[PDB]
Amino acid sequence: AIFSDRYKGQRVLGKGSFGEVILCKDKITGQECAVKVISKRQVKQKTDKESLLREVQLLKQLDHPNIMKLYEFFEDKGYFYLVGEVYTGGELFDEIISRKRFSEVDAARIIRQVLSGITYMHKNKIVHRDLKPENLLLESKSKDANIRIIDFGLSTHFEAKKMKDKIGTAYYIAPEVLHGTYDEKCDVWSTGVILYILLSGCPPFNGANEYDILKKVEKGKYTFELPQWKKVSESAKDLIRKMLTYVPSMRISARDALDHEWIQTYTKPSLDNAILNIRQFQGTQKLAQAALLYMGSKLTSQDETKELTAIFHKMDGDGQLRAELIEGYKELMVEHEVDQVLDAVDEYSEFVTVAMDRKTLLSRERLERAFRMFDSDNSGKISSTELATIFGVSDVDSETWKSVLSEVDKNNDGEVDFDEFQQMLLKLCGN
Ligand SMILES: Nc1nc(-c2ccc(F)c(Cl)c2)c(-c2ccc3ncccc3n2)s1
Repeated sequence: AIFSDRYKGQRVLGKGSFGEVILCKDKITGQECAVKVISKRQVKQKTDKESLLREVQLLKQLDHPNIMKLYEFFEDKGYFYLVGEVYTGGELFDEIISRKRFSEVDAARIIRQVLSGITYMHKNKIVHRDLKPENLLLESKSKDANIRIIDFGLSTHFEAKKMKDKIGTAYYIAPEVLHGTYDEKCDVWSTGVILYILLSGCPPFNGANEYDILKKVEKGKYTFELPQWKKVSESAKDLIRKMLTYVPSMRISARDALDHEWIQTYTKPSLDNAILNIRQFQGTQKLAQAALLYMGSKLTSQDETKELTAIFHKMDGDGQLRAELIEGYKELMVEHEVDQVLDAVDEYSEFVTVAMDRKTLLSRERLERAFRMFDSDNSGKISSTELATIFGVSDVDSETWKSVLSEVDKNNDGEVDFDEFQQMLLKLCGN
């Protein structure tokens, strides 16, 4: 069975763990599907091919309202295709940051759905291991919408260190996953971390960079000693303690977390400080991601323009080429789709300059949206202290970004506007 013989790509949906996610359409029935394309050369398999096929077959037969539905699985010489259901409500935290009010009832309603999904998958001997906010999608971008857990079962078969992929993962990993011996209790720990963030807006294990967060997770010590925890019930704190128990055999099960008094009481007072902190948290994570994407896209577009100029030169020394511009794009890469991308751009040098400038403007606009969102007081600038947090999350060395900051503007007074921030990212990816 061949994937392209059944589905056609419509548009990109986002970046997933182990691969890119494309919105596809069945060529006969018109059914829309989310397809994750895992490149075999950039991921690698940690199990035998027979074990993967067995897990996929089991996953296709499972059904729970809080677990993503997997429909199909294809494989060719260079890729794996995971075909499943489209959830259009966005990421859970992106919905929570838009709310004006959030309470323990809102938090418990969320955590009951995650724990229901997890309890079901653990009965079927499936472990997630990489449970995190990004893997919690909503069916609708609204309150009380159903939460679907994505990627439950892939970690056991695919190998995860590309920085843009690792960002936002160290907060949630169970300490025993770091040391190598782990079972289904690691999913309770990650849910405990998510619950701690929902009620305080701050991760229980934090640090200036990836390794500093992992050190805190490995020691496993945390506290409820922040002013915002004074406005939270002891029952919520008691559940978090059972969920963040260090020794996995002593940690509460997902089933026993659903039967905890906190879940049963609060799923039958606004946490204003928690909403303020979670916005700052999401903004920081999203600006670090956007910054790494921008740098990655600048190297990709620099490499592609060098490869594209060689293909278009060899095909000519007149210096001019409609039909040959189409053939050259397909050499680097639907004939109707390719024709339309070149018609939008409309001498091959001027065409290459217009097609590149169009990609550069769109790359600048995605980064700018994330910068604007991070700048919640609309000051137009981000401080040196905020740059340290952003570059810490994105794993850019301190002496390196401070040197680059000095080279962009010698008279920065510990702040950068958007244009200066963008200039610094260009210097950090060899431009
Ligand atoms: N890390 C991620 N993996 C996936 C994914 C997609 C297809 C699959 F078969 C599997 Cl196993 C996972 C994501 C996904 C899913 C639905 C979506 N629906 C609308 C928008 C984005 C979506 N992204 S995010």
